Amino acid sequence: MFDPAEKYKMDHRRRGIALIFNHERFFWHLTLPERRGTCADRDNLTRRFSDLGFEVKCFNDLKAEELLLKIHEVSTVSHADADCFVCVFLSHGEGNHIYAYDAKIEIQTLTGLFKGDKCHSLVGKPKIFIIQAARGNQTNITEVDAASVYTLPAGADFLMCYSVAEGYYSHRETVNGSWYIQDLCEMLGKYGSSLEFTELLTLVNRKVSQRRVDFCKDPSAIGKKQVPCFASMLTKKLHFFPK
Amino acid sequence: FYKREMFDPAEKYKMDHRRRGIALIFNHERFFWHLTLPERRGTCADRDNLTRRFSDLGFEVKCFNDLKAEELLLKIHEVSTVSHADADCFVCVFLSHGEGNHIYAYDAKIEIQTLTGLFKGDKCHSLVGKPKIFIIQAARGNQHDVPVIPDTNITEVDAASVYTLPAGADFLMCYSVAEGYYSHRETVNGSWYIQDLCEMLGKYGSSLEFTELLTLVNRKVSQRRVDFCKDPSAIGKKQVPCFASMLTKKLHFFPKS
Repeated sequence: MFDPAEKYKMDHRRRGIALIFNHERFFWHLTLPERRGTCADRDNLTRRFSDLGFEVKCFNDLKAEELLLKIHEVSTVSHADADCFVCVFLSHGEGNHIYAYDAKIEIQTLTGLFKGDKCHSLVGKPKIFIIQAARGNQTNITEVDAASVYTLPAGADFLMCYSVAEGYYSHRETVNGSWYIQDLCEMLGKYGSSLEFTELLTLVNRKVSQRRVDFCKDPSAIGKKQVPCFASMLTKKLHFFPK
Repeated sequence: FYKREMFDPAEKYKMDHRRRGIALIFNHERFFWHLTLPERRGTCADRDNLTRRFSDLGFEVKCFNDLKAEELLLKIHEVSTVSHADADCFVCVFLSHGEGNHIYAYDAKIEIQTLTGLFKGDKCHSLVGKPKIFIIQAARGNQHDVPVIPDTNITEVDAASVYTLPAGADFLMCYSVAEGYYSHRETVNGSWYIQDLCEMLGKYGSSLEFTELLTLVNRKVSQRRVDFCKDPSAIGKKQVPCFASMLTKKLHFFPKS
């Protein structure tokens, strides 16, 4: 019988794995600026997801090959005992690509590793990608980057979450971290274990979009609004109730 | 509370206005021969289905069939320049073929961003902070017809071709199909996506949070299979819809007082 309020079964032994790929520096040949404040983001995300029951694993400044290797490895182990899978990318990006330390990687090749055919044990389970990546511009300072990464979906039961949409600007405080991640972690901390996750993501939309850009320490950044977005191909309601 | 103040996890868009708003439907069944695009039989069923559903939700529905690009732009520019001060929200539906950032009018294609850009910010002040909902049934027209000018229920299968992009704060962009998948349309019953959308609207539209309803449509469509026995090039051409939300509050269509 069709249930209008059906929920993903979050009954399994483990919540699941949460991967964080953190990129603060890039090979000089790429000519990309450092991302000060990204370590605050990584730490913030680690605490939130960990409190949600996730097994969190972080990797700092991996080369492209090492990154592919690691995520392929994760995609080929069994997730039969897990509720879901989370993957977070903290870097710069361009169009369909995100930057590793030495080269860029296609987002689709990363998400494709978890598509039903390649990862049977995640079939029918939420696969959540959180992407903080924009165009690298070539005390607590706020750095403003233009949106650059296409806010695309990824397949059934995938949820793709983006820090910023085309036409808007991503912000990152060198001490406090990224606007998007801060607001995301805040909402996770307060409401993560009760609220339906796309409703929580909507709160993050509101929170970030309301951050005022009329008076900036840097007059260059005045009026450069930030609005996030998410592209959902989930098929059920997603909650992270305490296990 | 006794009165309200600070950040509320359950804040809803105010759906308190005199009118629900306008719902535009742009319906395209045929195309100028030079575009070499196939007809879209079944789209009129889609148009009628959507009209009854949105009308029951209180929308003022206006349909336009097979408009040329210039006429289309003119009409949507006209809607974007009137006052929506007495409206809760705005809905715009495209039923056509498309490619990348483009949707096809009768004689040419139009960039989606130029369409949505008309309702951004102070370009349309009276819709600022209000849900602006675009529903797009558009994919790649199978082009095994000629660049010359020339009753049963068949299911047509089209590859996803339109980028599933977002559009600005308080915009919700709804797509029949995502990249890598296929859109289906029955020549009599209409599009898989629109049928399931309309069925969920009818049954749940007037109480369910609209993105939660869209998620129901994701599940419904993703679970459909074509009859093998029956015509079977369609095996394994799965359809999975998606929506890109930049909404900032919960969206409901409770019956208006």
